Amino acid sequence: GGTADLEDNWETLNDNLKVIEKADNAAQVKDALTKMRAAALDAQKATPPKLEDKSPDSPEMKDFRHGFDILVGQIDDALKLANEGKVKEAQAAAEQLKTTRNAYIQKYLSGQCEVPLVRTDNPKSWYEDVEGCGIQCQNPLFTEAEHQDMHSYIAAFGAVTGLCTLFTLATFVADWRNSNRYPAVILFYVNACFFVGSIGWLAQFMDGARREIVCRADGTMRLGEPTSNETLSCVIIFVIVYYALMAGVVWFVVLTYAWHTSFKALGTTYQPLSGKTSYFHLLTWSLPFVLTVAILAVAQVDGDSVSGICFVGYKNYRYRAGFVLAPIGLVLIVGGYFLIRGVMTLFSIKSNHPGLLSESKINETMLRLGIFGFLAFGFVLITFSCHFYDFFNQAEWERSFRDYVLCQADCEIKNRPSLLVEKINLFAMFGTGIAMSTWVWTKATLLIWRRTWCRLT
Amino acid sequence: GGTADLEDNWETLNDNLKVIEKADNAAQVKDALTKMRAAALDAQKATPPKLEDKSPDSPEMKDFRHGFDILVGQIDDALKLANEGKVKEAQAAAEQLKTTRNAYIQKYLSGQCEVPLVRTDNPKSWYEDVEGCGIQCQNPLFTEAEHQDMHSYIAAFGAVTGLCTLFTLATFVADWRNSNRYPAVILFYVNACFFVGSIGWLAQFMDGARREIVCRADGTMRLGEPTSNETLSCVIIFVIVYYALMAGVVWFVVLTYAWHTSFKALGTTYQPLSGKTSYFHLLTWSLPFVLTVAILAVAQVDGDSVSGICFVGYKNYRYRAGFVLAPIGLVLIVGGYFLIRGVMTLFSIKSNHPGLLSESKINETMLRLGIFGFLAFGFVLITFSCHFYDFFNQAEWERSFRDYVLCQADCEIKNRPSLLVEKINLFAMFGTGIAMSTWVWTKATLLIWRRTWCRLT
Ligand SMILES: Cc1nn(-c2ccccc2)c(C)c1/C=N/N1CCN(Cc2ccccc2)CC1
Ligand SMILES: Cc1nn(-c2ccccc2)c(C)c1/C=N/N1CCN(Cc2ccccc2)CC1
Ligand SMILES: [Zn+2]
Ligand SMILES: [Zn+2]
Ligand SMILES: [Zn+2]
Repeated sequence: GGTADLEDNWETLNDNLKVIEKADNAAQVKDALTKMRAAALDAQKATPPKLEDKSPDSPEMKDFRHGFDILVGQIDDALKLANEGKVKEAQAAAEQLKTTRNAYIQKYLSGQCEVPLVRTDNPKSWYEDVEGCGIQCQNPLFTEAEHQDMHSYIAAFGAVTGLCTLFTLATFVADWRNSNRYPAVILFYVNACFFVGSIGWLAQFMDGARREIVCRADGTMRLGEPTSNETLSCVIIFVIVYYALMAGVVWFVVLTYAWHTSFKALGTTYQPLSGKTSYFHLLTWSLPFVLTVAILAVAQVDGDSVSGICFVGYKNYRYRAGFVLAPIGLVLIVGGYFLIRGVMTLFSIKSNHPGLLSESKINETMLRLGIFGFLAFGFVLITFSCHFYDFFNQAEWERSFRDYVLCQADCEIKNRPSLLVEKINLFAMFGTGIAMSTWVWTKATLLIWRRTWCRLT
Repeated sequence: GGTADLEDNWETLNDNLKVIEKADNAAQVKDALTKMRAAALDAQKATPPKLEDKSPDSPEMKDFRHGFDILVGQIDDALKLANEGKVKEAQAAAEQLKTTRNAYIQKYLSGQCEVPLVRTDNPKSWYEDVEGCGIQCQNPLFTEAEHQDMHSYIAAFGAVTGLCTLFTLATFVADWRNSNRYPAVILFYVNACFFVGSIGWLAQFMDGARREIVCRADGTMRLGEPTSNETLSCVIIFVIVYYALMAGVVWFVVLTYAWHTSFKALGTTYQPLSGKTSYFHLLTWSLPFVLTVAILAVAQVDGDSVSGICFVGYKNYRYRAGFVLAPIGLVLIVGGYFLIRGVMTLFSIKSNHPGLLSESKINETMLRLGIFGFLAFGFVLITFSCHFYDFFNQAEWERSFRDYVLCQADCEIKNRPSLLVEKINLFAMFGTGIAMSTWVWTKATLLIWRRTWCRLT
């Protein structure tokens, strides 16, 4: 529709977008934008090929038209700067139009592509035998109401864990000469991990970051990352999240180990852990590193719009068992062994030395530690179960997704993943940090912060 | 959001919209529009009250923002004219902003109103005990795909009937000295009616007319028309449609009557209808008039977005039986009587005068008439059945509509009307005209049009 066809004006915008990129003076930059503005306004007068059947006042026609409202405003912001002779930054403002261009060309000049498949020229983004279509970034199995529901749940829980574990780090360093002692300082490193994990989980809430993390440049979803031309954003969120949570679950095994061995103090001033502290840092930081490095090697980092992060085994449930179920499983056997070895010792001390737990100081932090070890084991047990549910059921959910994608070209989805199971899972993973941070919710912490403010007068 | 709240900037636009209406000079008109533009742009920066939960890039946020793109463009068209000192037409361009204002205030500053009920200050538009909400114009029981499907069906069929019956009128007047003879000229008046009916049915396809016909000024649907402040558009479409189709069904009874009585010619040059022609025009034009005048009296004209016209008994199935089922029913008993009286005569002539139907001229148009009478009776029989299905089932469809409206404040509709039954109905009502127009699809018509072009050389 209009003077020129929709595809013609879109090709005009594309050609002039590339001429700005390779332009020398403001005269040619200004020339492109003023011919681009004319094109956008003429393309706006048009009717897209699969919208002949739609009303002119329809939300589709109004949104197609709106794309050119966004584009003309952006053209004007670049046109203002090009008029200001500021070539450099005018080419930078013109680089913003590529976002609108890629989204609206995809939406309205879809071609052979029908939702959830989207128009993309990147052959690595193409789905099955379908030439030129890729699976849309936004998870087509979940509604906008459910996406927004998960985002709220993660924001609320992420922010709580974030601030709780941040305070516990602050309380520890505020009294580091005193608090940097084992087995107490284990909880500091556990809290460091959940804090770093939270930052990874809350990254999606930063203006437009969720798309930058989970979508490819072409609007298709992130798959088999690390991959060429794409940004590091996906893998950075993966590394932050996966390393931080895998390190934190190792420090949990360390906690259970420390609780079991600190029974050897016998209330007495002996330090059973003395000299063992070196291995604690070697195991907790080397073990998740080796795993992370291996995931980047196999390139099995995939993104999710509902989760908002990049993770291992989102598309391949096989890699999810080997890199999530297997470590969490193994942390439960080893951590579970030391807790059983801990209770065995407690009833052995109870028989051999009745009244040795007589009131305090050392004996008080001992049971607080054993409560934390059991409380954190319980949460690891819920995540393991949630991850297992996903693992043993993902094959059918993937077959239901193929059967829907392929049909969409009534047409509905048989089964899909459980957001309740993922929220139950998220609660346990955030709850391990919330519960672990309350290690510092002592009368002594009030003293630490009283002396901290006195020294800040 | 922004400098001022959404409601504040919308109130600013409203106040300045009224100041333009009561303005004296261009300076104050120009002053309002430039303060209106600032408001629209600031209101565009805002987030509507029930859209805090929605993404900023969401289609809702993009459409809310788009309303101000439409408004600013309209403001500029009025601002261009006000700058041109053309106060008169600037106030006329400013009058266009009332359309956008009413639609977007309704959509995004909905208040206590939840779809399908819409925000309206007109108390005559308010639904049940709900204070300030009215039932939306667009039929909430039918999807945008089904609305667009009915519109296509009516356009295709309306245009065919329209052109077929237009040609038959043209063929008749092109040879009026010859063709203005009974019983043939009855088909001309039958075709006149279907043509006028088609124009009534095709009015909805004129740029934005469908809304002007079926919606109240406040965006609620047309009900109990004729009613104060509203335009005549609804009632004009009703009168055109109802009178034209009710007159056409009376001319059908006249046809059946004429076929029965023209048996009294006996091939012979006697004109049985001679002098009876006066009553034919008295009955066919007075009878639908009396009915139309009575519908406007009881004020039972309601509009429909899926049908696109205004009609009797859309909301009250009772009035639909009395003004549609009752006349169509009665036209079937009287028209049916004369067809049975016609066949009775044919077999009486066959017995009393074997070989009187020996070949032509008068005997040829006689059977063509009896085929038309039976062919048109068949179609009246389908519409009667379709109207009856609607009548005896509308009470539950209305209870399902209340139960949905009231719930919407999952939530779905139990049962709704049948578009197949209405399309079957439409086919028969359009088909009566299509079949009736083929009266003129004779070898003789080619002669008429050959002599018409010769006289146009
Ligand atoms: C990723 C991911 N994505 N989603 C997820 C979220 C929303 C929608 C769709 C999917 C979920 C629920 C996860 C869970 N990851 N695990 C949780 C267990 N943790 C180890 C661990 C950490 C602390 C305590 C105990 C165990 C590893 C990461
Ligand atoms: C109005 C209306 N609205 N709708 C309708 C259309 C779409 C959706 C929802 C509803 C329908 C199907 C109608 C039907 N009206 N009758 C048809 C019968 N005719 C008398 C008649 C005329 C010629 C031949 C035989 C009979 C009176 C008007
Ligand atoms: Zn002992
Ligand atoms: Zn817009
Ligand atoms: Zn006889």
